[PDB]
Amino acid sequence: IFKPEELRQALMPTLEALYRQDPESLPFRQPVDPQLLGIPDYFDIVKNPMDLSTIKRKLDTGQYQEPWQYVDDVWLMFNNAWLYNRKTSRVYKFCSKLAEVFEQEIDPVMQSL
Ligand SMILES: COc1ccn2c(C(C)=O)cc(C(=O)Nc3cccc(-c4cnn(C)c4)c3F)c2c1
Repeated sequence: IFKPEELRQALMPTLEALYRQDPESLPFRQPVDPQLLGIPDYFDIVKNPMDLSTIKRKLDTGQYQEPWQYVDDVWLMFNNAWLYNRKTSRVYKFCSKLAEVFEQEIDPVMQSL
């Protein structure tokens, strides 16, 4: 049992750290519209889409009752971009940097909960 405001307080700074990354977070700030991006085969590969705005809205309303529910949403977001994008692409590289950032922020947060 974590009460919702404690979870928000502990985890929100970890989402803030990602969101503030410029230019790396930009492709992750909103859902991927595959037709407007000219990538009409996106949902045939990526089965469960996730992005920072979805993660923020769920965290804002208290949908995450356990820390693991939040960590898993963030790794789903990362894993989706690593799957669809080539290892030599701008987007792939942006993804990995964000993850490096996330791991620094998240480790101590999990160690003291
Ligand atoms: C980092 O420094 C600044 C300084 C000022 N702004 C402002 C405004 C309007 O002044 C919006 C933003 C801002 O970044 N808004 C925002 C919010 C969500 C998504 C984007 C965005 C832009 N391109 N993409 C792909 C996503 C976006 F630009 C911003 C950032």
